Amino acid sequence: KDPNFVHSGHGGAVAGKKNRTWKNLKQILASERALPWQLNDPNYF
DNA sequence: ATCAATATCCCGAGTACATGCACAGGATGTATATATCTGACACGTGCCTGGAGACTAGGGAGTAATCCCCTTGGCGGTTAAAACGCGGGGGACAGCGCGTACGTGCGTTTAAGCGGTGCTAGAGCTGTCTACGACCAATTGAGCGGCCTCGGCACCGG
Repeated sequence: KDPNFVHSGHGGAVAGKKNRTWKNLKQILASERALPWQLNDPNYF
């Protein structure tokens, strides 16, 4: 009745006390900024 | 130096809502054991508070003259009090509903720990240099003086 019954978490807050859904968008962009983007490389910034 | 007219207190009776006690229970006070650092105790230290001396003089203690504010007494005008009647709004009972407190679930946010390092503090002697003492020349103001003009009374004229 469902595609899968063995669905696994992708970094939720079941263990810790962080946000249950996912990281905040500001945090997502802050983490993505750490990538060694090239000088002419496109990004979300 | 008393008697009427009120007002108040005392006592008795019908009455009722709030005090005081028992019940079920639940959640906070208690007993036991562990970790640990805050504060008692000792030590030296050196800042500074307490004691006395002598000299200067600003300030206080004592006296005398006196004009002024304080206080008592007296009187006129009136603003409030006491009590009457008139009039309105405070006061005593039922129906809604929207606020306030629990209950439940979530995540953002401060505490804690550990290096890192400019950063506020203290004594250093630093040097300027405003600001406290002393002297001196500006205006402001009141207490006086000189002189002139006006007005009332005594003397002579008709």
